[PDB]
Amino acid sequence: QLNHFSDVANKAANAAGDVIRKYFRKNNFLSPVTIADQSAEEAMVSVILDNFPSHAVYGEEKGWRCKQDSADYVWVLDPIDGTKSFITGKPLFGTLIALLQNGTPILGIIDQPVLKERWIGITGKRTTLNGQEVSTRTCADLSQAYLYTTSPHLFSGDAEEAFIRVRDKVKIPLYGCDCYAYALLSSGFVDLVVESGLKPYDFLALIPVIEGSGGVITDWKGHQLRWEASPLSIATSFNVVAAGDKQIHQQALDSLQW
Amino acid sequence: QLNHFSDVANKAANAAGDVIRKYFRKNNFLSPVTIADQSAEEAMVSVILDNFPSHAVYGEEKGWRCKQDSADYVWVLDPIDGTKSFITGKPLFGTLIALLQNGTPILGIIDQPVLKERWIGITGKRTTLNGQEVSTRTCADLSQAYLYTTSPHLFSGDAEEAFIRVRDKVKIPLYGCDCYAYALLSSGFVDLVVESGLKPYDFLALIPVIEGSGGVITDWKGHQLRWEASPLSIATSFNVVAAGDKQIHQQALDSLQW
Ligand SMILES: [Cl-]
Ligand SMILES: [Cl-]
Repeated sequence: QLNHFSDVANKAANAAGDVIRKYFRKNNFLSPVTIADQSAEEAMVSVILDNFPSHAVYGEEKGWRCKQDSADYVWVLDPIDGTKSFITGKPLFGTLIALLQNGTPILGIIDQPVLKERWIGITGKRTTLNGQEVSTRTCADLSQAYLYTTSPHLFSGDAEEAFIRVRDKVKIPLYGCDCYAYALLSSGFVDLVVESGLKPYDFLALIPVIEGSGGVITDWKGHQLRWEASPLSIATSFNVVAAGDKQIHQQALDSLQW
Repeated sequence: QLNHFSDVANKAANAAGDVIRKYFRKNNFLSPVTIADQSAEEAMVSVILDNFPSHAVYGEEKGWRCKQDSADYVWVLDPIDGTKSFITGKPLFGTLIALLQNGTPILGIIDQPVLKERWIGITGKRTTLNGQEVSTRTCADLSQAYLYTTSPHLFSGDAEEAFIRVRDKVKIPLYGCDCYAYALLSSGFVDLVVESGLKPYDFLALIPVIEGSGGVITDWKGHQLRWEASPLSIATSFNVVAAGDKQIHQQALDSLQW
């Protein structure tokens, strides 16, 4: 069963990547990004549900869908995380696939279909990039950490104050690539990622990837980042902090003061 | 002679790309980026000067070099524009090659060796990406423009105020990829790029690329962005504004108030 979930997840990613590649970089003059997202989601759902008709699927547009009233297994998908990147021709958006068992992610994929880079996290296994194991790196102190976040403008209210406290303490704050930064963290090239306002379809896949690489990912209070997808779950936004090194993670929590 | 300059420039880029690819993503535990930069520069200079022994070369580390007291032709190079991207494993740095005749760029290359994307601007020709012509796009008003800049933190003093006036007027401000944003602008996926603090080795190659795509690139006063490389030229930093559409460019100048 487990390796069957992985095989189907990879089939889904393969289909999404072909769809996305058809539409990427077509807009130099419904928009291609909306067609691409919808068509990619459909391609993924189709192969998932053909294999697993008792499973549910969750997506931004259609919300929860399941042929039954409830499901033990829920696939939570974002064909294009990083729409602004996609729209502007920057190949650092990603396709995110998560499978949840009883509300907990057991598999996550971050796929960059232009670069042909696929990170796969599976509970029980070390995370891989294109089939090869990866690991986070150690970091001596927050002052030595390379930090990413998507944009300085995606922090509102009290969250902006909190971000700034961490931002001012790191080696350097870098910007602009959505899920891709978490992939880099999982491969040991980035020490910290701090974001505010992520929907569950844009973080659940990250969890197995990062944890299975040796990293840490929580909400800004240090609690488990969780979203139990269900017929009534609300796709609200969460604050995320991921680190390659647990000591860095704690220093970040202490600066956020959330 | 002209097509000979292009052929040699491409040879230089091919060599740099192999060197860079050897070192990219090696640092997950002299640094690889410094070895890569030095070795790539050496590879480029070697083939340039083997072909053109009367030419000069200019680089960050070694400054002006020429076997003669003066030169009509000067190659101005940056093997790795976007060192922070390189160091953190993000494949959006670029290799920049410019050839100047009497101080004016006649050829520019933006090469992304991981993505295998090469933009070439040559005076007299339309700009190409991987051999295919590209063009900028029209934009109706600054309020519709997609803007890129590397980082919010790379504006100091009065330049930060000026950037903010433009930033607040565009459709959306996006961040994080150095020369790559100018390549996207040249291909018609980005409308505006506004940066402060660019060395001449990080802007001269951009000029033929953007102009030959139909765009506009100047300093923040709208004057020609120029740097006459010479035995005594000083590699200071410049403010740059590039637009796909001349009307947008002028609206940006009016907001910068430089
Ligand atoms: Cl089933
Ligand atoms: Cl010569």
